[PDB]
Amino acid sequence: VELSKKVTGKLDKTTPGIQIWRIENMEMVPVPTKSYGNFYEGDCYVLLSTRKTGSGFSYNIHYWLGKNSSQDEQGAAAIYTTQMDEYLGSVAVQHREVQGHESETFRAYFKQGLIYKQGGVASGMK
Repeated sequence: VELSKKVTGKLDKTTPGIQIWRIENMEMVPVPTKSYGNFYEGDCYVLLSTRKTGSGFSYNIHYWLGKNSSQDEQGAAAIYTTQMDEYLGSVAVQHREVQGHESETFRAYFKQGLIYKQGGVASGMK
């Protein structure tokens, strides 16, 4: 929870790849490359692509909103993307995505196949 500090304070600064953040349990977590191939569908996943250039790296902070989390959850993943946008150095960008908006855009950053499991991993609700 709160990627900032343990995340926004050290995102991608020298590595070609994209990192996401699982908004499971209605919160957030640093999704590494060992699990960026299957993200629940009914949730939110903040992404952060980083490419190289003739000067530095071009970051891209996206916010996936698998229409399932509560309204605030949509403001939690999108807000985390707004905090890493200025913390990255203003070099990152902002993008919008959803369970029906991350079509070729999300798959675009993922050259393989994206999966979508269930949401609410607390199994303690209804």
